[PDB]
Amino acid sequence: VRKLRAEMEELKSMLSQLGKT
Amino acid sequence: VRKLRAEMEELKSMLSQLGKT
Amino acid sequence: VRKLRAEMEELKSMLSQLGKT
Amino acid sequence: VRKLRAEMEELKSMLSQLGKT
Repeated sequence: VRKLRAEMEELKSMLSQLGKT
Repeated sequence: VRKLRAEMEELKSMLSQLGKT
Repeated sequence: VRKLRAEMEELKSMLSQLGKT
Repeated sequence: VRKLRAEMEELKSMLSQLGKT
C-alpha cells in the first residue's frame, strides 16, 4: 500500500489545486 | 486517510455551493 | 476503505455533473 | 484495495477534465 498512498498523495494535490480556483 | 478525506469533504461542499449559483 | 471509496464516487459524480453544464 | 484504486483513478480523470475547462 505504498503505491496506494502515493496515488492518494497525488489525488490530494489535485483536489487542493481545483479548490484554489 | 483522514487528511485526504477532509480535502474531499472541502471540495464536495464548494461544489454543492457552486451548484446553487 | 469502503466509505472512502463511496465518498470518491460521490465527488466524481458531482464533478461529472459540473462538467456537463 | 483494487476497487479503491480504480475509483481514485476515475476521480482523478474527472478532476483533470475540469482543469481543461
